[PDB]
Amino acid sequence: PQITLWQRPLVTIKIGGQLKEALLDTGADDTVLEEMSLPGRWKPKMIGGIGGFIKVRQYDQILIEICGHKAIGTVLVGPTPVNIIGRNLLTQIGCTLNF
Amino acid sequence: PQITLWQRPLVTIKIGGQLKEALLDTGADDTVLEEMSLPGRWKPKMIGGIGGFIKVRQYDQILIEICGHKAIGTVLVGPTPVNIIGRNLLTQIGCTLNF
Ligand SMILES: COC(=O)N[C@H](C(=O)N[C@@H](Cc1ccccc1)[C@@H](O)CN(Cc1ccc(-c2ccccn2)cc1)NC(=O)[C@@H](NC(=O)OC)C(C)(C)C)C(C)(C)C
Repeated sequence: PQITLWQRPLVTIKIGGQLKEALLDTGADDTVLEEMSLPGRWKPKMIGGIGGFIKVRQYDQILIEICGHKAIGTVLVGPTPVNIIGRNLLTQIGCTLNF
Repeated sequence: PQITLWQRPLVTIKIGGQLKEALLDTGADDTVLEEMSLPGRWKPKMIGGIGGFIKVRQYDQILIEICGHKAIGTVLVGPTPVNIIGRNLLTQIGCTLNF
């Protein structure tokens, strides 16, 4: 699909058997989700944004369906104000910027 | 141009007679730049991100040339770790997301 930016580029995703809406974020190296429940193990990690740094849980090889496209990658979970789909996953679903 | 996301989508921009590199950021409602010198008046404003919030100067009707395309909009200036080109400007240069 082609998406214009007059509004937030929100997409529906399916992860850990649950449905959520997430922002397609070209300015995000990583994918960050708000507190939700995920199976398996993780490693502590910290990441930075505007405003400072937040502490997250890191989960590798996680399946995610973004607007019907599957992808497996690292997903971070924590105190983010909004669910974010980062470049690590955008590349897998063939997402591109155009102008 | 079309742009893949294997790398951070950086572009050269011309603003306030100066050259900068900036990130095309679909996850940004606003355009925010590192401390720089701009002419005119502004106002104090606050904006939020992943680690919290930063205070910035707001400038309306600022001319920016992004990868050779011209746009006039609000540009914020302050303590951001990286120059960000937000949707308020992305829409003006006809930038889309595709997959
Ligand atoms: C290498 O660092 C990163 O990749 N930081 C990524 C990040 O923060 N990206 C920012 C741009 C950025 C990159 C590198 C260093 C610092 C900042 C954006 O791509 C995505 N983003 C993600 C984001 C979106 C909403 C919010 C938010 C926060 C508090 C309250 C409401 N919304 C926070 C972060 N947006 C914002 O912070 C924007 N906020 C915004 O549009 O607010 C509506 C700004 C910019 C205009 C301030 C993540 C932490 C998400 C991975």
